[PDB]
Amino acid sequence: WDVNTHYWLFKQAEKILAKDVNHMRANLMNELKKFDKQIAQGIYDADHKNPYYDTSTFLSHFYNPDRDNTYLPGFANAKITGAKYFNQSVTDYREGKFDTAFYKLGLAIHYYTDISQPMHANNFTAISYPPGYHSAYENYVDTIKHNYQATEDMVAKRFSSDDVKDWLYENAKRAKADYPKIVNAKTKKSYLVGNSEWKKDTVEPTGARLRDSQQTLAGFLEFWSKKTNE
Amino acid sequence: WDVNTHYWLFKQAEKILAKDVNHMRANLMNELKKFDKQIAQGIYDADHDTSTFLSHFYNPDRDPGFANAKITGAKYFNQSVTDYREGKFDTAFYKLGLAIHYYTDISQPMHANNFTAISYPPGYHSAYENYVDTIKHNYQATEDMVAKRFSSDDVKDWLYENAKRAKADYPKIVNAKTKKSYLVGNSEWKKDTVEPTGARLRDSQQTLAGFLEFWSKKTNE
Ligand SMILES: [Fe+3]
Ligand SMILES: [Fe+3]
Ligand SMILES: [Fe+3]
Ligand SMILES: [Fe+3]
Ligand SMILES: [Zn+2]
Repeated sequence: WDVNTHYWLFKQAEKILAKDVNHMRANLMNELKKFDKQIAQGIYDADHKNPYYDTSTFLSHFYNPDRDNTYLPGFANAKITGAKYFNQSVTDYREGKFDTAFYKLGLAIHYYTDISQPMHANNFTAISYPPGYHSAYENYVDTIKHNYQATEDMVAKRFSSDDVKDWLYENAKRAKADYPKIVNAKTKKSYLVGNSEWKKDTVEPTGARLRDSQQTLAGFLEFWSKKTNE
Repeated sequence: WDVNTHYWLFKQAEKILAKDVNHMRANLMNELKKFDKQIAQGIYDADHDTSTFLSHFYNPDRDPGFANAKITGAKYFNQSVTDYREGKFDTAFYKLGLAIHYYTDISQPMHANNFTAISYPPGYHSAYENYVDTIKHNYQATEDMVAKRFSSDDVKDWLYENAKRAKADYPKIVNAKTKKSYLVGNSEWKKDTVEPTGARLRDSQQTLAGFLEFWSKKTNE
């Protein structure tokens, strides 16, 4: 996903938690508010710094759940990297290192939301054909995400596992399922010809993907809270 | 708002002032620390006839020989400033505590709209304030907060503006849904009011920090 889609997803997920408050969510919400700056910096650092250091860090933003099986040394994908920061943040929190914990939570949020973008779940990079469509699409999403803010009917979506690796896998699987709505013969030809049909063709599937990502991120934050409270 | 929401608001406002402290604010922070007990007792004493009861309410949209919270809050604030300037610091900070009590009271929407313990449904007022007491700790001061100021040299206008902000939130606290919830005896009103309560508490902390900074400027001018 000055693009701010990742932080925006975090804010929408916070709204989903707040609108249906319960005991544990109230404690989590107070923490997320108090440590917003630390979380925001983690999101930003993964967003605007990490992808551009080399190809190892660039690859860390992608995870194809139907391919990226074995870990080749020095080539961590988004599932491995996201799980690393998530698990370290839980450990730091439980040791009382809150500032670091919430920063690393921000890092984990970036990787988890990155693979909710279908291109990131199917090895479609900025140099995949047609070159430039990846960045054009993400810039476009930034301009229209405000039409798909959290709504009253939404819920936190959870996955059935105590292991965050599986949350990352399942979030990417859902995104990959939407890849044909974003990258297809029609949108690729539209982007090459230079008309805006790809924008009209992808806006509603983008809105559904963003609204799903908000909900799975709300569940992910609740899961983070559960792990810290174990 | 042993319910301690009023003192809690003062402690949150103190945190807001402390995090953005500079040399011009530094003396006030030490004063608040040195006179915490006097301020706390001023807040506590205001909490406990008809003159004293009416004095905790101020509907800013309405016009008795009896003082409302704007008049009583301004009385103690202005006296506190005078006492400070005459060197009567123990008394100055005690009356500051009284003034803090009246100012934070009308940051509570019911107090800004004549909704008392006997207003219908009777008992909802105290049920709400007791509930707020139990959940305020989820809305403590955060680093994004600031002291909020109003454009006036007259504390009466600060009291008016604080009450107007509270009154705008009254429909979020007292409405057909919450009143029916409280009457039927389920807890739905708690779920419906928690987020507006959190927003009200966060605004009140910030306007109180501005109020303390404003008081300090008056004492040092
Ligand atoms: Fe991204
Ligand atoms: Fe991308
Ligand atoms: Fe009160
Ligand atoms: Fe009251
Ligand atoms: Zn009172």
